[PDB]
Amino acid sequence: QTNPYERGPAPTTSSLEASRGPFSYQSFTVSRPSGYRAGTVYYPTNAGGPVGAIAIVPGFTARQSSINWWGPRLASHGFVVITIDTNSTLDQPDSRSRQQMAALSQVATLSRTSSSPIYNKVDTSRLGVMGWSMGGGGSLISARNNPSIKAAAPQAPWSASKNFSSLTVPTLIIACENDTIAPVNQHADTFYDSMSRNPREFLEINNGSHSCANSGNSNQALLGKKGVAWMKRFMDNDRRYTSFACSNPNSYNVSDFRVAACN
Repeated sequence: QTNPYERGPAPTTSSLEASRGPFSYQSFTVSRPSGYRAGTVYYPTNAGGPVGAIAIVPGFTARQSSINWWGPRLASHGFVVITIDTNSTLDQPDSRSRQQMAALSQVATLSRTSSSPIYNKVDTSRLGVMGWSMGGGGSLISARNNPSIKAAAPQAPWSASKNFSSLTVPTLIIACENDTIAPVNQHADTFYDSMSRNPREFLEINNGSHSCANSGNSNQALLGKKGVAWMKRFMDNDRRYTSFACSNPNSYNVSDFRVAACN
């Protein structure tokens, strides 16, 4: 069979490194956020069918601005994205996971609400999780707790829980070589090395500080290509993105690349 989740034309290096995919996007603020503080929903106006939904959580003391470049980037390729603010900026990773799932729950209900810009735009069975630092650990925790999640792509993850051996959710860990907040060999390395049952990839930005994948970063061409490709391959089962998702980028801006069980 045709894969009914395929959206957009065949990807290219340049179409993926571009700021924007083939779809127009708009956004709205969530009026009455349920179980988190605030949310901006990015969506394609014209994806040619329902698309999956991704919730993205900031790090400790941070807000939507740290992680919201992902909103337009992913929405323009055919995803509905919610970037959230947490109940408290001091929330820890387990709390962030709960709020991440709550945000996905509300994206889903809004997609079933006739009032909403995203009415009928979402396949609420196809969800992804992303986030920075403690929001990244929350994404791992979400994936651990809920194996039906299709994909995880946290960045510079921080988590006091170290054991993700149970993960079957395809996970791309974005890491920052010189991270002094969520040091790679105490966080990202440990998380990755615990995994064995899931498609997975480790993409570490050369000399990256803790904020190496945040809004305004100097590696959007590479990071955006990889994040979109991962979400396409695993959220849409879209085999046109296997090579993009699974390949070594062979970039000098990558200090360490690892991959396993990726086709």
